[PDB]
Amino acid sequence: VVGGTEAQRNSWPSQISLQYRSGSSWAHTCGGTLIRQNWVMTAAHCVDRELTFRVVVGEHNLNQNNGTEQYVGVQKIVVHPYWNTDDVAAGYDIALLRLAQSVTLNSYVQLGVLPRAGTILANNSPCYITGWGLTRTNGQLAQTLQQAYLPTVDYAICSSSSYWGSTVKNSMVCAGGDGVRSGCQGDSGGPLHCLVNGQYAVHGVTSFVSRLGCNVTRKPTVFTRVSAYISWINNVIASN
Ligand SMILES: *C(=O)[C@@H](CC)[C@@H](CNS(=O)(=O)c1ccc([N+](=O)[O-])cc1)C(=O)O
Ligand SMILES: [Ca+2]
Repeated sequence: VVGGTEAQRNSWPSQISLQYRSGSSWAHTCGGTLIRQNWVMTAAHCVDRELTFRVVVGEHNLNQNNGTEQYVGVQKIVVHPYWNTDDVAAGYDIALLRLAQSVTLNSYVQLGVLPRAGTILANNSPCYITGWGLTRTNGQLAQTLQQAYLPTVDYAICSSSSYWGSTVKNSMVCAGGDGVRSGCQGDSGGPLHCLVNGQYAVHGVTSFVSRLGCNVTRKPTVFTRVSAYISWINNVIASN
């Protein structure tokens, strides 16, 4: 997250860290949202590489023991069947991870609330992106979980020529684009939390930023619109 602030430890209990085995250790690669005690929602592009993955729930500082983490392997990966790694702009950037063990819920570990199917937010709706992604374009991951206020940019504006044009689809949510705050590499897969009727709900799965940089004016961070995939998500969890 560029232009973020450190999140309080219990603000976003559904945020997870998706990591891959790196020799003797594990490295953060993407965020995710815990949606069942044994299921995580993340971006399909986060699991394009054939790596060994684990999920960390109750994480706050990637480089220190927080005394709250639970570590679980990934037992199954279900990517949306229409995902294509060479066309992120086509959409379908979503995947569900079945965990090897069910995690235990507490103030640091909770299920993310998902919007009702079809819900579309009005332009400029209040949302926060969270994650450990780079803190600057071409920078380094954050140590502590970061959050940034990114108001939505509706489809008509976001798909306009000076913003993202045809690259943005109605199955995506755009948020931010102020040139200061944004998602960045490593935030992909995590949640976009938006306040609707007094409750934060995960409306987006972080998907992409401009190739020009993370925080680019009129290139808001782009997320898979969760409310477009409620049936798909329920079908996968019921069939697995
Ligand atoms: C996500 O982090 C976005 C920026 C919000 C970037 C791409 N995702 S990534 O850099 O985390 C990533 C993760 C995993 C793979 N892979 O497994 O192939 C690839 C990229 C972005 O849009 O640059
Ligand atoms: Ca930690």
